[PDB]
Amino acid sequence: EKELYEKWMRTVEMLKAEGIIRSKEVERAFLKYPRYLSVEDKYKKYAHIDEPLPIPAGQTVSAPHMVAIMLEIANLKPGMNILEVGTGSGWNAALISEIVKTDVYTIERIPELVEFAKRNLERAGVKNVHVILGDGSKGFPPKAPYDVIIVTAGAPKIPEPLIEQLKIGGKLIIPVGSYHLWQELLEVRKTKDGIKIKNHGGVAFVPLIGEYGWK
Ligand SMILES: Nc1ncnc2c1ncn2[C@@H]1O[C@H](CSCC[C@H](N)C(=O)O)[C@@H](O)[C@H]1O
Repeated sequence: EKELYEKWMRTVEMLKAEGIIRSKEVERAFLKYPRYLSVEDKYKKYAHIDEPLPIPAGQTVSAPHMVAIMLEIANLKPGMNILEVGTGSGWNAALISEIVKTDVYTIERIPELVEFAKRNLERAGVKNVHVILGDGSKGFPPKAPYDVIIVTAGAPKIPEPLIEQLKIGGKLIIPVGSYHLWQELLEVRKTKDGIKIKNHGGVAFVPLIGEYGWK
């Protein structure tokens, strides 16, 4: 337990040593919410390994380095208004909430995982993460617009609702590819001069299933 945390500190140290965690905000978030808080008991022994792990309903919690990479691209600041698409275990939303110090909205399409994530967040003492059941390829209009939208399921294209719900100046981080399971990680900046995309290399996420995702 203390032992699980000691193994996690080694993971965080490694991620910093390797240049993956590059900011004190992401380091501190990782140290506050170790991944073992977000997985079922049988997987806690591997939560410190930099690999994806199963969660219920056939989904996965992402590998620690991928979560770190996406948080560092997001360049999160206190008071930002963030939407996560694909809550899963709730781990990434917990981390986002530790950096932004305010309400975080996260949407999940599978009821079993809405419940799993809510239980994990509560047990960990988190209050500012708000998990919503629904189709996050439609975003979440009630709290739009957002500073950053972080999508943790792969889409066939950039969903227009997620561009419409970004503040000008904001960014969308999303895996896109013509395979359901194999994508390119895109950073989509809605800038005053138009959409600017930085392609951040190959990734493997579960599919984004919904009206503006995969059927
Ligand atoms: N249209 C949709 N809206 C919301 N969630 C979706 C979605 N399509 C797929 N998902 C969900 O995206 C999730 C990605 S899970 C990735 C890990 C997650 N961010 C965590 O911190 O654990 C899966 O649970 C999947 O059910």
